[PDB]
Amino acid sequence: GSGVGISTGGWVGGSYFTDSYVITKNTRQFLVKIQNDHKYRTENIIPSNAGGKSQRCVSTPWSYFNFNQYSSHFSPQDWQRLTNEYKRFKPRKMHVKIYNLQ
Amino acid sequence: EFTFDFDCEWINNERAYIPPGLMFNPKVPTRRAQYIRQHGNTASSNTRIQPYAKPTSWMTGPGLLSAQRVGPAGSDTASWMVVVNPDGTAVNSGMAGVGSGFDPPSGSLRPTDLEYKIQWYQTPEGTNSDGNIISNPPLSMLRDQALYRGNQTTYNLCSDVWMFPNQIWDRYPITRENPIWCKKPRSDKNTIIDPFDGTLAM
Amino acid sequence: GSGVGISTGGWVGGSYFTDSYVITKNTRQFLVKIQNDHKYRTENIIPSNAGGKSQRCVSTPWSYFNFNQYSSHFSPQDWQRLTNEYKRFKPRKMHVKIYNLQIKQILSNGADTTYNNDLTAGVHIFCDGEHAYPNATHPWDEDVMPELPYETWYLFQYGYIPVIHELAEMEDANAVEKAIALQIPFFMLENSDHEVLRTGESTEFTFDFDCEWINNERAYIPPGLMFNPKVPTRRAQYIRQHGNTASSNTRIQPYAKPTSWMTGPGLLSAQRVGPAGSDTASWMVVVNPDGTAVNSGMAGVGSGFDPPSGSLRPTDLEYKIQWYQTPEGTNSDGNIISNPPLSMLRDQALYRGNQTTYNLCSDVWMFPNQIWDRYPITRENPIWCKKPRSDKNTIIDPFDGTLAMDHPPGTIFIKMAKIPVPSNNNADSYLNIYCTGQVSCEIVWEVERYATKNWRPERRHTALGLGIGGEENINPTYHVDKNGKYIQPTTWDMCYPIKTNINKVL
Amino acid sequence: PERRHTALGLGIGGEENINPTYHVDKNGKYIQPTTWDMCYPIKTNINKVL
Amino acid sequence: GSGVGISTGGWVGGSYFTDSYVITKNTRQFLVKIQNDHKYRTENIIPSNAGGKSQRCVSTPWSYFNFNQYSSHFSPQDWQRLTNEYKRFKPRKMHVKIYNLQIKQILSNGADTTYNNDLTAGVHIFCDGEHAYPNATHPWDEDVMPELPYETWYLFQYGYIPVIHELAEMEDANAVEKAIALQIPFFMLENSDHEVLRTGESTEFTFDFDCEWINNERAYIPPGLMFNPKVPTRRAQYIRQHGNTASSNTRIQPYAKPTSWMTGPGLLSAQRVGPAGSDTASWMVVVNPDGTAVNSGMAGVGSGFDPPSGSLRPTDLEYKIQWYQTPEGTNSDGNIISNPPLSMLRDQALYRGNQTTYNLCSDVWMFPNQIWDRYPITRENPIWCKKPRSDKNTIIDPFDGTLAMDHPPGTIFIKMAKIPVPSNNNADSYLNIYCTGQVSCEIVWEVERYATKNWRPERRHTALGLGIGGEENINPTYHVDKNGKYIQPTTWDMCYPIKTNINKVL
Amino acid sequence: PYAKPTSWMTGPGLLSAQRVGPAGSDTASWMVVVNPDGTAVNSGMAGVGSG
Repeated sequence: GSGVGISTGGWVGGSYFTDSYVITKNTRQFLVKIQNDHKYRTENIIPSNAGGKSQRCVSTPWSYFNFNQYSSHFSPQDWQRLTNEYKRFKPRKMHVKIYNLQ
Repeated sequence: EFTFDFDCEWINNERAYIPPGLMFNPKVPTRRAQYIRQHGNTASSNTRIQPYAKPTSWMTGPGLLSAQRVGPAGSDTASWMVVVNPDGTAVNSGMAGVGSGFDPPSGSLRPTDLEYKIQWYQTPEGTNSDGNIISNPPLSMLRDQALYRGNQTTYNLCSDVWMFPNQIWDRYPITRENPIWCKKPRSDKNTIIDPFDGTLAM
Repeated sequence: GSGVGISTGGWVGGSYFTDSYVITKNTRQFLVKIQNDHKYRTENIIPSNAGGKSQRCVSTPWSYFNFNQYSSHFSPQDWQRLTNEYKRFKPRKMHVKIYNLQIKQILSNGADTTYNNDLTAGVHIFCDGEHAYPNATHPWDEDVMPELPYETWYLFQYGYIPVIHELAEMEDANAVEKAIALQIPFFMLENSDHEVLRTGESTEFTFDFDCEWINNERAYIPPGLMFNPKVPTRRAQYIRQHGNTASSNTRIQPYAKPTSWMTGPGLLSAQRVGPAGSDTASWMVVVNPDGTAVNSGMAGVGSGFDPPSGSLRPTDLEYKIQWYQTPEGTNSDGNIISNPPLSMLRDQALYRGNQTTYNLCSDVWMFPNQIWDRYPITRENPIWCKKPRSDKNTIIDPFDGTLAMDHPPGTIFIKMAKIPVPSNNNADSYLNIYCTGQVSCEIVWEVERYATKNWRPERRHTALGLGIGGEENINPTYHVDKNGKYIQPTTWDMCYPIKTNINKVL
Repeated sequence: PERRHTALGLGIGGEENINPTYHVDKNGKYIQPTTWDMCYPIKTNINKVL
Repeated sequence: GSGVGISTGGWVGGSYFTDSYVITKNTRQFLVKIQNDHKYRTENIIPSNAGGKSQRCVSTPWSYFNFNQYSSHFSPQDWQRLTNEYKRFKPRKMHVKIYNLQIKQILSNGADTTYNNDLTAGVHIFCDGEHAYPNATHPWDEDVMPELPYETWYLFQYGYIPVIHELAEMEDANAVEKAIALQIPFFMLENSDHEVLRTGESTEFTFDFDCEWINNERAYIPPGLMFNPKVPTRRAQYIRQHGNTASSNTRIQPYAKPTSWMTGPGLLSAQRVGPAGSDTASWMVVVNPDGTAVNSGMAGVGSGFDPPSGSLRPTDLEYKIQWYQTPEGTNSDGNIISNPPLSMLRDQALYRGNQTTYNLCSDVWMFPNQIWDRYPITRENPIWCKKPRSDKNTIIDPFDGTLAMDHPPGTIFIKMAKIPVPSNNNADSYLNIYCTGQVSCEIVWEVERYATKNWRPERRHTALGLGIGGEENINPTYHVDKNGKYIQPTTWDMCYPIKTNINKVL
Repeated sequence: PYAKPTSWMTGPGLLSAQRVGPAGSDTASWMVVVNPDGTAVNSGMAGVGSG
């Protein structure tokens, strides 16, 4: 069953360490609001006393998720254990869910 | 739901206890010889290289120490400015208008000044010297490097070490507050991809 | 059957040539003795008038075999045939045996010394193929296997540099040098498993090379010179106005065609420094973390990069590889200096047009479309070097012509077993013993024949380029004199360099 | 022994300066690391033989 | 094949870590010599100014191997990794080999001494796994296997105490001491079967531990402090009238909640006694049957109980375990003193309310609902002890942190075979011989990884806590100096204690 | 925010030099020569080199 009164997921969290791999799990509550009055605009950024530097950007009515940083995926406990017990690491697979929308 | 499969290069946390040039037996003699040119009154000599000094085939990694940051804090302030300026354009501003600062320039060379070190603020409310974290030497023997150019009397640091054969260095030591990856831009040609902030370019 | 009166092997020797491969076989008699009083010690090497240079090393009670050099695996006959008949070669498989071991007790009764057999004594043998310990060998060391098969081969004590000494020593209580010191590693080879052999036992080791070829190829022209001089080009050139000379835009001449290929890298800018006792090199590669005391010169924290030249022609003798042919060589007596192979990829220069003349730029860094040949190696060169483990590196081309490898042939370590003797107060006193034995090395070398459409004859290595030497100066190079002394080559061409003979069409 | 990252390298912070790094203070504010070593860099610990 | 010229084993070494278990491998070179002139003797030890203390022992012509200590099985690297990465460990299986034996004759012709081989000589080897004889080993003895693999390992003579000396000696003709003396047992190890080995022979021994875990766990709070301070309690408290202060009956405050858990046992009441030469301990455990003469002090009939403290925090240095790190340590030079692990189960006290203040009660006996942690053990601790056979006992928790067992690893006894020589009158004269050999010990250690929901980083053992030492004071702990001397840890934290690192939620 | 440091850099190239000599020569800002040691080489670098 699914509907208004049924939740679409649950909270995941914590890390799991093995010899070959580590799994980090993180859940956040996010907020999305109307950006830019629902329209695309191309505006100039002209700073004062910037050494002549200027940018032109297109502002969209869109926002985005950014997962790029280690602090967000590792607790200080997990980072300590990672850098103390392992000689190398790389990311392998990433899975993202968006659910329980209001 | 979304899935993504990384195809990546490893991130190594490894300390080098000695440099690559220091690996040899100090007590074994070498058959290499060295010629020292006549310097002033000191006579010319041709002699066997000492056992405790053995010439190395490995060299300092690249980095640019020559330049300095420019202008007020509100500008794009970097020792090295990467510009794209086609011929014929008006370009009435400074080079920061047509260009993007290349920071940090240092590479594996030890930063001479604080201008060359990666530093960030730990919270969005950080300002000035309150709340900033400055990179320090990991005390790995691949991470702080210099070339000195013999002038026949002393040695002098050469600030610009370009890419050269047989260079060996370690990638930037990354803390928990570093970004994990970066976007490698699409282009015909590129050199070895080693972002100086330690991110994995993909 | 096996026991005291049964030999564990036999003498192998000689070379075998085919089209695809060459097999060299060599056997030596070696001697192992007690090193360092059976103990590990960490001592300082502080030279006088060394320019502040100092080392700290850990001396182990271990000695090792070093097979790295060509002279040890090839006779001058075999090296000549190799470099005359083959356009490239690399090592493929290496097999080492240690056998026919004799452990003897040394009895000193006085000025006289006698030698008995300890039949129950044993010898420790360890091969490090994983490179778990510090590497024992460095290119151009005196510690290599002997060239002539009938000389005794005396192994050298093993030792390593645990730290940069200048950064470890703690002066006026430096906090970062304190941290460097606390991290200084310490390696005992007893920390692993190894064989212990008595006189009837033997051991064997195999290693498979994965290598890049060593090419002996002469370029008769540079890469920029390949084009037809009589065909016109459609390229145009603009010459800026210089003084009174007017500006011109004109078609490039057919005999001068611009090239897309460029001089290889090299650093000619610097000069050697300081007295001979220092580390004297035009370029010094240092590691000096921030905060350290470093009261000496840069030679203390750094290692000299020699030769700097690369494929650029050496401007001075300081930039040329030179060695001594015997351990007794000193000054200019017995030294061999590299010379140009007369290949057109090996002597290179960039000149920078100033709008009037051209001027040599000494520092040629790495640049796109650079093309060069690797250093021409003689029979007296080391074969390989250890490529250090690191995140990033550029193109690996050691300027001494060695083959850099992540996993070279593992070093075989050998040690006399400590035989302690009783004492009233337990004290360190041991039985004085040594081992002599036979060690064989068979390397399989993969080779390739050459074929050419060249009409004319090509340069080859001949015995008529050799010199005369010895006691009475009646005997030639690579021969023995009246006293049994082996006449050494006195010039670089007498060592038969590669890339002097077989032409290639670029 | 080799260098490892320990909590004894962390600092004290917060409102009353009784609480350590990576913890919350009286007001619920999270105490941030004030130095680069408190961020536990890689390549500071595990030795390698070149 | 086997014989004089064939070795019976090889050198094993190093550690291997997994999630479930760790394997340590160690090999030593040992020396066995003739002890006690090949005879059993019963001698008195009567010290001067010893407080009347005296022992009687039987010295055997036997020596033994002692494997009991952690430093001998773990390198400082391996111990660090053990205590950083694992929350508990125990020994599982132990395997011992004795091999590569060399028996040599000692020839003294004068000031000089020479050594030959006796190939037909042999060595006696006996393992007592049934504990049929008196135990050879005691915790904290100098007789343990060496720490560094390349040191010679000199075995110690075996001997045992047959009786309490003060109760055996018969003075003014005591009838009950007469009966104690007639019952004094006498043990010869020749009373059983054992192997005799020549130089080509070897032996092996296995032992399976059945043990309780050794936990390295830090308690961040005491067991009495676990509750919610903001939740009110329904418990009430009555305070008696004290002087002018009126009596009150009131609800217990939410931040103070009474605990059902109590301080572990320990005895702080007493003090050490007498000169250093005596048996000096705050608590003396004596056995003195009725009727005995006992003319000395209680140290003569008794054994000191040290440390008394238990989990109670030591009030004075007298109550702390301290040892010397080398056999050459004396006075305050080279001694290491235990420190608090900063676990909240290890430093405990009871205070007795007198209705005005609280006062420490020094003697905390065993009581229901007591909870404490076992003594934090460093790498320099003995691993196990012998639990004596008895009808009844209380909870077995040796205050030095050793694992008490009914059947520890059996002691391996070793002896030189007596080779008698002829004489005109039959007299006791023998051939002077000794044996050196190699002994390996492989212990399998069962381990367990930790997992935590703690957010923050936890304490770990780092090399940055180590000190600098040696001849020139440039070298760190656990390293060798200029002279080959091994730099010892100077503090208790440098020995990496357990229960300092990994937190646990009570 | 409008100036963010980049990890990417200008490609290689050599702008330093200038062309040399009359149009009939090999005229290029950079001359790539091969000149072994001992040779006579009485001309300019264009004789032993390619632009």
